[PDB]
Formats: sequence, C-alpha cells, structure tokens
Amino acid sequence: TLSILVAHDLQRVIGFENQLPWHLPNDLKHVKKLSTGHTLVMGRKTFESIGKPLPNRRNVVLTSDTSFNVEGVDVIHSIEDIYQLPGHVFIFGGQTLFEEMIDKVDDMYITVIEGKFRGDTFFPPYTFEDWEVASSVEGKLDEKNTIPHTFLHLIRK
Ligand SMILES: NC(=O)c1ccc[n+]([C@@H]2O[C@H](COP(=O)([O-])OP(=O)(O)OC[C@H]3O[C@@H](n4cnc5c(N)ncnc54)[C@H](OP(=O)(O)O)[C@@H]3O)[C@@H](O)[C@H]2O)c1
Ligand SMILES: Cc1cc2nc(-c3nccs3)n(-c3cc4nc(N)nc(N)c4cc3Cl)c2cc1C
Repeated sequence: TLSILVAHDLQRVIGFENQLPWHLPNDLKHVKKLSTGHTLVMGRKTFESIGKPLPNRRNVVLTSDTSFNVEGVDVIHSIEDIYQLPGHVFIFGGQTLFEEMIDKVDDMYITVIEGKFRGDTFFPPYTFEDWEVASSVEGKLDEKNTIPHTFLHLIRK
C-alpha cells in the first residue's frame, strides 16, 4: 500500500517557514500510531524540519544531494525509487512530495485542521468526486489540543 499522510487547514495550508503552522499534539500522536512499524518517505526539507528520523519506522529521505548519508535514514534520489520500497509506504511530505505523489497513491490519511492559518506551502487541490470517505472522525479537544480537527481516511475511487 502507498498512502499519503497530511495535516492541512481549511485552505489546504500545510506549512510556514519550514514548520507546522499549528500546535496539535493529537495530530503527532495520530501519525505516530498510523505509521508505527511502517515506512515514511519525505522530502529533504521536511527531514531537516524534524531534524532526526522518527524511531520505530523506516525513514526514507528523497533528495538530489549525493552527499546525503544520515544515520538511521535511508536515502533515495528518484520518485521511481519509492515504488521499490516494501510494505506499507506513507508519503510524509512536504508540498513538493505531495504534488508529485497525489495522483499515484492508493489512499490518504488527512488531518483536516478546521482553521485558517498563514501558510507558505500547500497540499494540492483534490475533489471528493475522486475519493471515497472510508472514515471521518472528529478529533477530541482538550487543554493540549484546542484547534478543531477531523481525521479523514480517503480511498481513491
Ligand atoms: N502539514 C503537514 O502534513 C506537513 C508534512 C510535512 C511537511 N510539511 C511542511 O511542508 C513544507 C516543506 O515542503 P517543501 O515542498 O518546501 O519541501 P519538501 O517536499 O519537504 O522537500 C523538498 C526537497 O525534496 C527533494 N525532492 C523532492 N522531489 C524530488 C525528486 N523528484 N528528486 C530528488 N529530490 C526531490 C529536494 O531536495 P534537495 O533540494 O535536497 O534535492 C527538494 O528540495 C514545510 O513548511 C513543512 O513544515 C507539512
Ligand atoms: C514527534 C513528531 C514531530 C513532528 N514534526 C512534524 C513536522 N511537520 C512539518 C514540519 S515539522 N511532524 C509531522 C506531522 C505530520 N502530520 C500529518 N498529519 N501528516 C504528515 N505527513 C506529517 C509529517 C510530519 Cl514531519 C511530526 C510528527 C511527529 C510524530
């Protein structure tokens, strides 16, 4: 299976200045739970944003940099390389990766952040005519998680 994981706001903002525009611990937990024991593929900028590979899954970084060789990270230099990775593969960001892969993935696990943030990077437009709503679950709000959010699982029709 090849899936996208993304958190985007009401206007499909995904990032600002190489970080998330929002603080939402529950999204991080969501992503951790879904990808445990699986594979994440991310662009070079996203990797540098997190700074270190996420433990307990295979971290794959897509970059043109042939000098890239980081401990705990596997490197690829082509989109085509993604299709050679075994198991459940998650496209992990950022904008460039999402743009390159949205037409290729089986499904998408989206955290819709139900707000309007300042962004400099976006998830590409998509239509529910192309995607079946496998599930839609409202996120619980509390002291640590104060922005309304919805977890969508979309499967390509
Ligand atoms: N809300 C979310 O779900 C989420 C998730 C992840 C990231 N983000 C946000 O997304 C933003 C980053 O997105 P971005 O588009 O600027 O960067 P990005 O997609 O993370 O990384 C872009 C880099 O990936 C490499 N790359 C992409 N396609 C390639 C290809 N076909 N062949 C070789 N290398 C390739 C290049 O690295 P080189 O220049 O080294 O060659 C490119 O500069 C940040 O704001 C971040 O916070 C949001
Ligand atoms: C501990 C932790 C730290 C994180 N930092 C980040 C950053 N994202 C952008 C810049 S830095 N994330 C992320 C959260 C994500 N959430 C969803 N829904 N989908 C994605 N593709 C995500 C990707 C990342 Cl890197 C993180 C996810 C976790 C679990």
